Amino acid sequence: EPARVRCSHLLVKHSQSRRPSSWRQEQITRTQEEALELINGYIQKIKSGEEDFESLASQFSDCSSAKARGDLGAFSRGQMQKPFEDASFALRTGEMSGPVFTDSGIHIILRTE
Ligand SMILES: O=C(N[C@H](Cc1cccc(F)c1)C(=O)O)c1ccc2ccccc2c1
Repeated sequence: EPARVRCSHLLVKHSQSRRPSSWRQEQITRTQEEALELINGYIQKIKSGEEDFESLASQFSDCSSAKARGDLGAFSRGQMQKPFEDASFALRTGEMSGPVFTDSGIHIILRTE
C-alpha cells in the first residue's frame, strides 16, 4: 500500500448529514434515500459513458472540492473519515468506488494516484 493516495470524489449530502449545507444549496433538503438515488444515477451515467466523473463533480458535488473538479489531493491514513479512507485505499488507480457512506453524506470516489 502506498503511503498516500490521490482521489477525486463527488459528495451528495442529505438533510441528516453532519453539515447539511453546501456551496450548492443554503440548506440540504433531500432525503437520505434521494441522495443514494442520485449517487446511483451518477454511477450509472459514468458507467454508460454519458457523463465524465470530474465534470459531474465540478458542478454537482456538495463538497467545496467541486472547485477543483472533485480533487482532494493526496492523503494518508488517519486523516479522512474512516469509511472514506478505507474505500480510497482499496481502489486501484483509475478505479471508481460504489456508494461510500460517511457522516458528511454519500460519496463516489475516483482514485487518480
Ligand atoms: O434537479 C436537479 N439537480 C438536483 C437539485 C439541485 C440541488 C442543488 C443545486 C441545484 F441547482 C439543483 C441535484 O443536483 O441534486 C437538476 C435539474 C435540471 C438539470 C438539468 C441539466 C443537468 C442537471 C440538472 C439537475
